[PDB]
Amino acid sequence: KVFGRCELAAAMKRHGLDNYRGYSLGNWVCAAKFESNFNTQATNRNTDGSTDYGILQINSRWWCNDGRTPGSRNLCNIPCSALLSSDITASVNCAKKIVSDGNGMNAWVAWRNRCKGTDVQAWIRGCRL
Ligand SMILES: [Cl-]
Ligand SMILES: [Cl-]
Ligand SMILES: [Cl-]
Ligand SMILES: [Yb+3]
Ligand SMILES: [Yb+3]
Ligand SMILES: [Yb+3]
Repeated sequence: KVFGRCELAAAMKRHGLDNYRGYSLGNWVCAAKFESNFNTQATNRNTDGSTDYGILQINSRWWCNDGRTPGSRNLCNIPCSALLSSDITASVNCAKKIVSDGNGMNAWVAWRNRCKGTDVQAWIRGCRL
């Protein structure tokens, strides 16, 4: 599923990401934009041989199981394919764990490089919430 900007903001809010670990909704929407372009089906191979899955590009080395990533820990206890669903519950649940790991949203390098410190409120501008 390719979400609209405000549609995803609404879905993230409904699943409790708004201000989760202190990160406003716009931070999460901005992260999703640059990680997946709001596309739940996004997958991208990493240089270490792991793969990133879903709207928040969650990796198969630490977080989900894809069956092809040596060293897999599957800390979210989910198949990586569940992170591709039109329902974002699995991605959200796992992102809550990731952002709690100690470095906050810096765990998403695209967030650090492209969202951190910017006017992230712009991402939810005009949305009914
Ligand atoms: Cl957009
Ligand atoms: Cl915001
Ligand atoms: Cl933090
Ligand atoms: Yb990546
Ligand atoms: Yb860690
Ligand atoms: Yb409201």
